[PDB]
Amino acid sequence: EGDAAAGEKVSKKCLACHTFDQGGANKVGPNLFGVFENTAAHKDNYAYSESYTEMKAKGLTWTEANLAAYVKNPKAFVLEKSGDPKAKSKMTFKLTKDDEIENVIAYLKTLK
Ligand code: HEC
Repeated sequence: EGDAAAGEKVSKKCLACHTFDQGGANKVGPNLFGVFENTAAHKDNYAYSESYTEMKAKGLTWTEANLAAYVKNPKAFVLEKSGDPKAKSKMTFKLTKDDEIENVIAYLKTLK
């Protein structure tokens, strides 16, 4: 699903916090090149909330279905999938429109 050319437009919503180029800086959140199909807590130089280290332990990977649930409500996601009731997420920003979600994902699949 998903027009990755509409997804690149949508992604402009993420750019205050994230960069998308390979080797790019960790501005507020981690750089997201390579995120697709990679583990949770994928960037070794970023200090993630413990909750993302615990999805990583459980072997969660960023599939199209897990990105879709996550970007809709990051905080509910990391509670659910970590199984840690005191789970925190520094993200918080949500996408609420389904077309937007599917399009953003289609563009994250182009970045490795
Ligand atoms: C716009 C639609 C986006 C998208 C596609 C992503 N975010 Fe963020 N994000 C932020 C923070 C501070 C983090 C780390 C959270 C913490 O450790 O508690 C993240 C993390 C991500 C991920 C997970 C990457 C991983 O390696 O597990 C993903 C897939 C992701 N984001 C996608 C901060 C921000 C924002 C700051 C206000 C904004 C806006 C976004 N993120 C927007 C998006």
